[PDB]
Amino acid sequence: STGSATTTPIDSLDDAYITPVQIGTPAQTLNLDFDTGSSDLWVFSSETTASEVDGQTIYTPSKSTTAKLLSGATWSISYGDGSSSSGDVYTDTVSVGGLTVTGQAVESAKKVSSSFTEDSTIDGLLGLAFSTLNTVSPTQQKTFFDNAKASLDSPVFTADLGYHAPGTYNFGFIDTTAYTGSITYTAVSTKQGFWEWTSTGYAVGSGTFKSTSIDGIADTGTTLLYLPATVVSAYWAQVSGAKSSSSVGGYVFPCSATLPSFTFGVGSARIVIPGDYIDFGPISTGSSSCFGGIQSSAGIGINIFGDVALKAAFVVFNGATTPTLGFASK
Repeated sequence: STGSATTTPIDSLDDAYITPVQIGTPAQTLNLDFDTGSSDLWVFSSETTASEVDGQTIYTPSKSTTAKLLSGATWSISYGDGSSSSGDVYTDTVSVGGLTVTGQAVESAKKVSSSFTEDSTIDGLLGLAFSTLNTVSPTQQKTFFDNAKASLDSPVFTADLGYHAPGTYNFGFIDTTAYTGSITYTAVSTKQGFWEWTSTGYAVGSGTFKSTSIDGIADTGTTLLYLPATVVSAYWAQVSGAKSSSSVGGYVFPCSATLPSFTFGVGSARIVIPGDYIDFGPISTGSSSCFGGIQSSAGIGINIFGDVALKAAFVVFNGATTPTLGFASK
């Protein structure tokens, strides 16, 4: 089997991407944030504290003939941005782009933190990291990909995120028309539950490539590119007037600037992030100070190849017995 679904930016900045997901019988379609940095499929629901729902579409398990309460199971997750959610668990039928999993754990939110409430466009998350990170207790549950894997034509999914435009998540096949040149594959460590890999270095604009190992995670659920302070300083030093602002919470730059590109290495291959991808617009409405899309990972504890990086590539998440990651230009 295979599946193919379009993923769409939630706003004009590509702050996140939503993908429609069919849950239950008859189908209830919710728009979920596909997150290769976590491993829970959770949704706003009829059980979510009413004051914490503000415009989201909810899953109502009582209206699904295939929903079953997973007795005694609870979940609770906290994300890197400080947001969180928790609740109980149903199993139900879940389909993505024509690919169907029966008995998928659907984690129903009883509580969500304010940032979730405040974002009306995201109805929940669909985790695509390794199932070892799944938070369901006392019996850990599998991700949608893990459940679908054996049935897929090939044990892979691909992320093709757009810049200010829709893109595609495919399951079970590699669309050879979706990228240019070749796909370069690179080793993954699953030791921390992430799609963790090592970039071979970077360049700033038309500058020389610096060969240096950068360990980090391919994370579709993180907006920006978070890299070591040395690398980030080298980037922003090429932008007149750029500075790190503790009050804003990172590097800012004059909105009148033309940003240089940023290249990262995948083996001997190179992925080029155009400068425009690094502009996240005014820090506040009407400001001439703009927020940068490349930020320091210092104090995160891990480097994160988030959407800023991933949307410059066609990315293969290869879930073979020994997982690997593939990157192509597009």
